[PDB]
Amino acid sequence: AYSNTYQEFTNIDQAKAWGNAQYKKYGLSKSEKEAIVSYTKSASEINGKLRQNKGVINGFPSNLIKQVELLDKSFNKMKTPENIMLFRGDDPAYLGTEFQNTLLNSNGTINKTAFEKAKAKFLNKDRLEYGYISTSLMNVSQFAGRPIITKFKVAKGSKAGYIDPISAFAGQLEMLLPRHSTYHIDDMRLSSDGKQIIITATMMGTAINPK
Repeated sequence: AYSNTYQEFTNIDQAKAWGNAQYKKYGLSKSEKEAIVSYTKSASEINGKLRQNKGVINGFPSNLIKQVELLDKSFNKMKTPENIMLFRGDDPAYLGTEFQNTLLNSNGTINKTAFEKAKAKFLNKDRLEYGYISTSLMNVSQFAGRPIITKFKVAKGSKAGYIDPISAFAGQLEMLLPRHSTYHIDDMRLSSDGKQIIITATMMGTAINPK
C-alpha cells in the first residue's frame, strides 16, 4: 500500500558483514571510539543519569560530559544507508513503574488486562527517550527472555551506529541510536506462542544534533 518498506536481517553472518561494512566507513576518531567503549561499560548508569536529569548534562561530572558530547557528535558520522528494522527487549518497568509488578501471570504469560492498559497509555502516541537506545540488527538471544520486544522502523539516513566491533562489551550486532530520540508507537500485540508484547514503532529522530 502506501506504507514504507523496512529491511530485516535474517542471516547473522550477513548482518555482521553489513554492519562491519558501515563501520569501516565511519572514520571514527580514537576519542569517539573510546567514548563508545565507555558507554558499553556503563550504559545502565549513563542512561539512568540521562533519564533522571531529563537530558540535561550540565550537572554531570566533567569527564562524563566530555564522553556524552563525543558520543553525541559521533553520530554525525554514523548513519544507516537502508530503511532497517532494529530490535530490543525490555522489562515491565519500561511501560512504567505501575507495570513493574502487574504485567505477568504466574506461568510466564502476560495478563491481558495489564496489556490493555499498556495500549491506552502508549498506542498511537510519541514517546521521548532521554537515554541512548541500544538495539540489535536481529532479535538476538540476549532477548527472548524479556516480556517486551520492540521493533523500531529506522529510515535511510537516520543516525544509527553499528558498535558491535568497537567494544568487547557491546551487544551482539548492537546498533546504537542517539539519546533524546522520539518515536511513535504504531502497533502493540501479543506474541502468538504463549503471550508476550511485541511493539512496533517508527523512529522519528533525535533532538541532539551538534554542529
